[PDB]
Amino acid sequence: KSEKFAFQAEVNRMMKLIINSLYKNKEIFLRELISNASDALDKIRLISLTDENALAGNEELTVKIKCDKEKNLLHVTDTGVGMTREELVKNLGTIAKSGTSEFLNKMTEAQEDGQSTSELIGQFGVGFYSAFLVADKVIVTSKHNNDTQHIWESDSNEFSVIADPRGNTLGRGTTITLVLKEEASDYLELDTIKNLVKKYSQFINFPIYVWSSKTKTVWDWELMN
Ligand SMILES: C[C@@H]1C[C@H]2O[C@@H]2CCCCC(=O)CC2C(Cl)C(=O)CC(=O)C2C(=O)O1
Repeated sequence: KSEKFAFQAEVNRMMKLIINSLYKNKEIFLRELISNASDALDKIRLISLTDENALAGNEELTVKIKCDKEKNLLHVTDTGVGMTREELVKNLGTIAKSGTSEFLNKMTEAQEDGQSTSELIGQFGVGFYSAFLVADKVIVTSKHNNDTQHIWESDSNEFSVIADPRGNTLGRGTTITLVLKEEASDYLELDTIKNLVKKYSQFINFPIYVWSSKTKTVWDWELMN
């Protein structure tokens, strides 16, 4: 069932521009993933204004982050609109929106003339690729109301998508799972993550939680705002 895809040339070029723009500020990948989560939540929220049963799959509007130090994984899960199988392929593997092309041109000129680029990344919502600054593999699990749950996975050299054999476990939404590089093990530390989530979530309009422990050890979702 697993279908293999090559990234579109432009996406390969875009990944490299992003990586180089944020190379000395890797922590920004988290800000971009939170921003993506927020936007996805805003979208399902707007859809609920016109579709009564829009939230049926998962009545919560949240962003939940968990570290799995013992598995070397960082998970960022939102209960936003999600993506159908076709949207996974299109959004992650091609220059989907008319605007991505715009970002690509603007990014190239800005990078050429020394103008700041981190803002452009956030403006066009193409920050996902910055996850490759800290991860050897990025996995995206998503569930949209119009489709079944699928998994997209990539080490940046190609990507594949398969129907999730685990069924509908998200309800609705998306999980970004990062298999962290050795040099990035710091992001597996709850304290580093909380501090970062807190620094990048005060502006978000949705509640953001991190699976944290107290220690007898108490494990639960801690609100960062
Ligand atoms: C297509 C929808 C909704 C859309 O408004 C957002 C903004 C940016 C999206 C960028 C993407 O490429 C897909 C998603 C990524 Cl990468 C995430 O980290 C979280 C997420 O929830 C995504 C999504 O489901 O996005």
